[PDB]
Amino acid sequence: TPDCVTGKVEYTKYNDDDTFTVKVGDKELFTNRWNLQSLLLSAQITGMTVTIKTNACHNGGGFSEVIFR
Amino acid sequence: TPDCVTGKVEYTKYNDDDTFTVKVGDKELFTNRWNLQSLLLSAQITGMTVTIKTNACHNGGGFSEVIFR
Amino acid sequence: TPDCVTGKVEYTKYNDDDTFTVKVGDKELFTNRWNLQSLLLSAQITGMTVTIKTNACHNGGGFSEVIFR
Amino acid sequence: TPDCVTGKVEYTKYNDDDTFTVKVGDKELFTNRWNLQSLLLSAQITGMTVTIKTNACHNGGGFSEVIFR
Amino acid sequence: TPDCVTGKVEYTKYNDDDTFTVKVGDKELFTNRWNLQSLLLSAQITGMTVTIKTNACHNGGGFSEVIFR
Amino acid sequence: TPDCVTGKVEYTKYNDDDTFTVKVGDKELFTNRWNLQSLLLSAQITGMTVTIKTNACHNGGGFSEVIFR
Amino acid sequence: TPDCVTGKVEYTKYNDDDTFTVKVGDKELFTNRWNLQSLLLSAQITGMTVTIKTNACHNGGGFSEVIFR
Amino acid sequence: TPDCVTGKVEYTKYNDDDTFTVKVGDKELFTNRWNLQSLLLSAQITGMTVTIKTNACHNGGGFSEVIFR
Amino acid sequence: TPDCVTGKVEYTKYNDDDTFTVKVGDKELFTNRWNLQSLLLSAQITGMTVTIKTNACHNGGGFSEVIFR
Amino acid sequence: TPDCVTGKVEYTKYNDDDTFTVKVGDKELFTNRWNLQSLLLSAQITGMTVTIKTNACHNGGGFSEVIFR
Ligand SMILES: CCNC(=O)OCCNC(=O)OCCO[C@H]1[C@H](O[C@H]2[C@H](O)[C@@H](O)[C@H](O)O[C@@H]2CO)O[C@H](CO)[C@H](O[C@H]2O[C@H](CO)[C@H](O)[C@H](O)[C@H]2O)[C@@H]1O
Ligand SMILES: CCNC(=O)OCCNC(=O)OCCO[C@H]1[C@H](O[C@H]2[C@H](O)[C@@H](O)[C@H](O)O[C@@H]2CO)O[C@H](CO)[C@H](O[C@H]2O[C@H](CO)[C@H](O)[C@H](O)[C@H]2O)[C@@H]1O
Ligand SMILES: CCNC(=O)OCCNC(=O)OCCO[C@H]1[C@H](O[C@H]2[C@H](O)[C@@H](O)[C@H](O)O[C@@H]2CO)O[C@H](CO)[C@H](O[C@H]2O[C@H](CO)[C@H](O)[C@H](O)[C@H]2O)[C@@H]1O
Ligand SMILES: CCNC(=O)OCCNC(=O)OCCO[C@H]1[C@H](O[C@H]2[C@H](O)[C@@H](O)[C@H](O)O[C@@H]2CO)O[C@H](CO)[C@H](O[C@H]2O[C@H](CO)[C@H](O)[C@H](O)[C@H]2O)[C@@H]1O
Ligand SMILES: CCNC(=O)OCCNC(=O)OCCO[C@H]1[C@H](O[C@H]2[C@H](O)[C@@H](O)[C@H](O)O[C@@H]2CO)O[C@H](CO)[C@H](O[C@H]2O[C@H](CO)[C@H](O)[C@H](O)[C@H]2O)[C@@H]1O
Ligand SMILES: CCNC(=O)OCCNC(=O)OCCO[C@H]1[C@H](O[C@H]2[C@H](O)[C@@H](O)[C@H](O)O[C@@H]2CO)O[C@H](CO)[C@H](O[C@H]2O[C@H](CO)[C@H](O)[C@H](O)[C@H]2O)[C@@H]1O
Ligand SMILES: CCNC(=O)OCCNC(=O)OCCO[C@H]1[C@H](O[C@H]2[C@H](O)[C@@H](O)[C@H](O)O[C@@H]2CO)O[C@H](CO)[C@H](O[C@H]2O[C@H](CO)[C@H](O)[C@H](O)[C@H]2O)[C@@H]1O
Ligand SMILES: CCNC(=O)OCCNC(=O)OCCO[C@H]1[C@H](O[C@H]2[C@H](O)[C@@H](O)[C@H](O)O[C@@H]2CO)O[C@H](CO)[C@H](O[C@H]2O[C@H](CO)[C@H](O)[C@H](O)[C@H]2O)[C@@H]1O
Ligand SMILES: CCNC(=O)OCCNC(=O)OCCO[C@H]1[C@H](O[C@H]2[C@H](O)[C@@H](O)[C@H](O)O[C@@H]2CO)O[C@H](CO)[C@H](O[C@H]2O[C@H](CO)[C@H](O)[C@H](O)[C@H]2O)[C@@H]1O
Ligand SMILES: CCNC(=O)OCCNC(=O)OCCO[C@H]1[C@H](O[C@H]2[C@H](O)[C@@H](O)[C@H](O)O[C@@H]2CO)O[C@H](CO)[C@H](O[C@H]2O[C@H](CO)[C@H](O)[C@H](O)[C@H]2O)[C@@H]1O
Repeated sequence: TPDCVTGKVEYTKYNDDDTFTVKVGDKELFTNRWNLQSLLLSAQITGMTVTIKTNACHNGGGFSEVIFR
Repeated sequence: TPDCVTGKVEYTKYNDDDTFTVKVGDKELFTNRWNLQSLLLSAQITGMTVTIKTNACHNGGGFSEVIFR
Repeated sequence: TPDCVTGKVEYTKYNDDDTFTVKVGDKELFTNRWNLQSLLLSAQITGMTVTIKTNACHNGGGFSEVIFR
Repeated sequence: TPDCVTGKVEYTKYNDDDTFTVKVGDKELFTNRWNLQSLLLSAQITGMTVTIKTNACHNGGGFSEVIFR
Repeated sequence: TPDCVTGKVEYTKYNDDDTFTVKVGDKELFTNRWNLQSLLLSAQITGMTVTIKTNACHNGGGFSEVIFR
Repeated sequence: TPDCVTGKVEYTKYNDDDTFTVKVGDKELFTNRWNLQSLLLSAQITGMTVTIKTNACHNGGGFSEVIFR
Repeated sequence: TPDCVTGKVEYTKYNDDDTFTVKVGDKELFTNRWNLQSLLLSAQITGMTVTIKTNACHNGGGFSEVIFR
Repeated sequence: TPDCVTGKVEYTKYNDDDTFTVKVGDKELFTNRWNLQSLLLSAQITGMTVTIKTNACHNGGGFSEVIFR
Repeated sequence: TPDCVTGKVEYTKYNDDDTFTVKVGDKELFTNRWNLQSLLLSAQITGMTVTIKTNACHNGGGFSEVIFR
Repeated sequence: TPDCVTGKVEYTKYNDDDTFTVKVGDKELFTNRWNLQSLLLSAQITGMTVTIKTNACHNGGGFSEVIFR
């Protein structure tokens, strides 16, 4: 899967349908994987650099693959 | 969903029915989403600014949408 | 539910029946709510002030309501 | 010295003259005590509730007394 | 249940059968309680003093009771 | 020097004369040692148990000796 | 099970099939144990030294045993 | 003083002349204020959003004013 | 300088003469280096393993060399 | 100044002459800058990746320039 955006987490959002949205770089993306909710908030809280990989690389696109550095 | 309150978490409360209450700004609101319990306590512990979005924007009103900054 | 004790968590204990015991102020109380186990240890670790509300306000009494400040 | 404001630290600012500004509640106040710079940032980072005591309780007023809870 | 060992967590280990091993003092003990896995790692990470209570107080013995201080 | 109070830090206060006040157990004590200011706030933030040793064991009394556990 | 690699976690990755990949030393390894996802991210965040034990000690190999120091 | 850049700290650098460099947004700026060295590293470590204010808003420019949010 | 003790910090103590005492393993040792006071408390708070090197390897002996792992 | 080593901090050491030694990658290097002592321990504690720049790129060599990521 190709890299979409790399950077620090600007903000995260819990959605009404239980999905989770994250804003990294200039993209707002969402994921339906429940395990990723606490992992991404932890990366936000500790200033980690994350790389999100997805073919739906556009605002509102979904993802499941993330690299935490 | 419209913004209701934005601010730091003043306190949180675990309820007898397993719901979770949060006090942000001048509103006390609750949520029945289990995943949000640890996320909101983490935001409280790290001084994050949260925005709660809900149509029931009054004391005792419920919510499911939160932005963590 | 009336306030029972307010203070910092002195210690916590995982029990053989999977319940969790907490010592706050001069009372040792237990809870059978699984979600509260990590929330109370987090409050212990970060020096939070907690208020436990219960009608069984005596050593060995149970509770489910807690306010985290 | 009378209480001026109580609340969580909204933001802090390092000034050109080496003083430190803090925004708590609806007041922006500054202090010239060097030691308080790291203590206030730590309170900001850990979501502590602080009470600033000063007779110059107005925007731009200075202070030296702070209670950390 | 009698005290077995008291001290800081030296190391922890995730086992192939999903049990968790902990080394406290001069004993290596394991537990099959899933909830204790994150609680013990948190105690390890924050330098907490733990007391493990078990009748199988020998290397390889199991436990379920732990006091976190 | 005899033990005065043992417990968790309830609150700390920076004073106008640059001394630091701490409330542990039922005593409010102060210290004029600059180094202790960040050490005591760190103990407050991490829920450490501290023992303050002083012959002036009364409200307003001073101290310089502290054990961090 | 023999030791494969010992060192600090260089990065972690959540995969599309819900497995988790970790880079320690010169090896990229994955695990299908859900519990290990938050434990390994916590070790990454706190600079812990980990030892991964596996017979598939090569890039892409899987593991279930980890020692956290 | 006008805002120059707002964002998360991408990296920091200790220089041979004892000044400190920070990369925020698309600018690499330095400061000669010793107190700011630990404050900026703490903001980096906790993922804070900072605004640097300076008239020398270009790579290599210096600053002394920072807002920590 | 030969190794004296290796282990986790059991407790630390600020002394009346401004020296700092640490208990590691079965030895209580002190140091007069001011910089080491916050470094050792940080190692205590984060459960680090420290090795103290000193020729005065006995209770009450002094040291200046410490390895933090 | 050319890069010497990049990696996570393996261990740090306080020396008898008040200098500070750090082991990154395959090199043990020291610095005489007092400010860097707490900054490097913080990077060790939070698993940061550091790049040390120095012309004395060999065991025992000194440095003053470090990039914290
Ligand atoms: C676990 C089962 N998944 C599930 O139910 O997902 C439904 C939600 N997905 C969704 O709305 O899918 C819409 C298309 O977008 C996903 C995109 O799909 C690609 C596909 O892989 C390519 O083969 C195709 O050529 O193009 C489409 C459109 O771009 O794949 C992305 C990953 O690269 C995202 O999928 C991933 O993230 C979602 C949301 O979290 C699910 O988890 C997917 O399973 C995961 O693969 C886009 O959503
Ligand atoms: C999926 C599980 N939902 C469920 O069982 O929720 C029952 C709890 N709901 C509740 O008490 O509902 C009372 C009405 O309040 C919710 C409010 O509803 C709006 C509605 O969306 C509008 O269309 C309508 O015009 O007005 C009503 C009243 O204002 O919507 C809020 C969000 O905007 C809250 O709902 C949200 O939060 C609750 C509690 O956490 C549930 O999670 C809902 O699913 C979530 O949408 C008010 O509770
Ligand atoms: C929802 C599942 N509950 C369940 O299985 O609870 C079993 C463990 N409960 C138990 O031992 O209860 C014994 C009585 O003690 C509880 C006490 O009950 C009060 C009651 O509310 C009053 O109306 C009555 O006049 O007096 C009794 C006895 O004092 O209520 C307490 C709260 O105020 C505690 O209950 C709470 O905590 C337990 C354990 O965590 C359960 O979670 C309860 O559901 C919760 O309400 C006392 O245990
Ligand atoms: C360490 C010596 N202090 C010094 O150099 O302070 C100079 C900066 N002070 C300043 O600008 O003072 C201007 C007046 O404002 C201070 C205010 O003063 C009150 C005074 O308390 C009353 O008794 C008087 O009736 O009215 C004046 C005017 O309001 O006192 C405040 C505290 O209550 C503030 O002082 C405190 O904070 C400053 C800045 O950090 C200094 O640290 C002072 O020493 C400290 O007392 C107002 O600044
Ligand atoms: C949840 C149900 N438990 C279960 O499936 O446990 C199986 C794993 N247990 C195990 O291997 O038990 C073997 C015996 O060792 C346990 C020991 O048992 C004592 C017993 O308490 C005495 O009364 C008896 O006289 O002697 C036996 C033999 O020593 O008890 C220990 C506690 O004191 C340990 O049990 C505890 O820990 C295990 C593993 O985590 C289980 O959780 C047990 O439920 C828990 O009680 C020894 O394992
Ligand atoms: C090294 C600089 N010391 C200095 O300037 O101290 C001035 C502030 N001290 C002060 O107000 O002292 C008043 C008396 O109180 C101290 C108390 O003194 C005992 C004394 O040790 C006994 O021998 C005597 O019998 O009784 C008196 C009064 O009870 O000693 C306390 C410790 O046991 C406190 O002193 C300590 O704390 C202060 C303030 O932080 C200084 O740091 C002292 O140096 C330190 O020893 C009481 O303040
Ligand atoms: C929980 C049940 N496990 C399961 O469903 O695992 C499927 C994932 N396994 C996998 O792909 O297995 C492929 C072979 O690699 C594993 C390796 O297996 C060795 C085996 O131990 C030797 O006895 C044999 O001679 O050679 C094979 C080939 O290498 O064993 C490793 C551990 O030493 C790894 O297994 C472990 O990790 C995986 C992934 O997390 C599973 O959890 C296994 O259960 C666990 O044992 C290699 O994956
Ligand atoms: C504490 C005394 N300061 C001192 O010794 O600083 C020497 C380092 N200064 C430096 O190299 O100055 C070069 C010019 O750049 C500073 C810039 O200056 C502007 C000035 O504000 C305008 O009025 C003028 O028209 O143009 C000049 C040229 O740009 O001002 C910046 C702030 O807006 C920076 O200064 C600040 O940061 C430096 C380095 O940390 C010092 O701390 C300054 O005191 C501080 O004001 C540019 O460095
Ligand atoms: C630079 C400031 N030094 C100073 O003022 O130190 C006075 C405190 N020293 C002290 O009490 O010395 C008592 C003897 O104990 C130190 C011990 O000394 C060795 C010596 O190095 C050997 O050459 C000799 O053969 O035996 C003596 C006795 O064992 O050395 C120890 C380290 O190996 C300790 O010294 C270190 O720690 C102290 C206290 O922190 C000072 O920092 C010393 O500078 C430091 O070297 C014993 O205290
Ligand atoms: C602040 C004053 N510095 C001071 O007193 O430093 C004395 C300790 N330095 C030392 O032992 O120097 C020995 C040579 O090693 C340093 C090395 O020097 C280079 C030099 O820059 C080149 O121009 C020359 O061609 O080769 C020599 C040898 O390689 O420079 C290094 C930086 O690249 C190190 O210096 C840096 O670190 C030390 C220790 O912390 C001091 O802080 C230096 O000031 C700092 O520049 C080597 O130590």
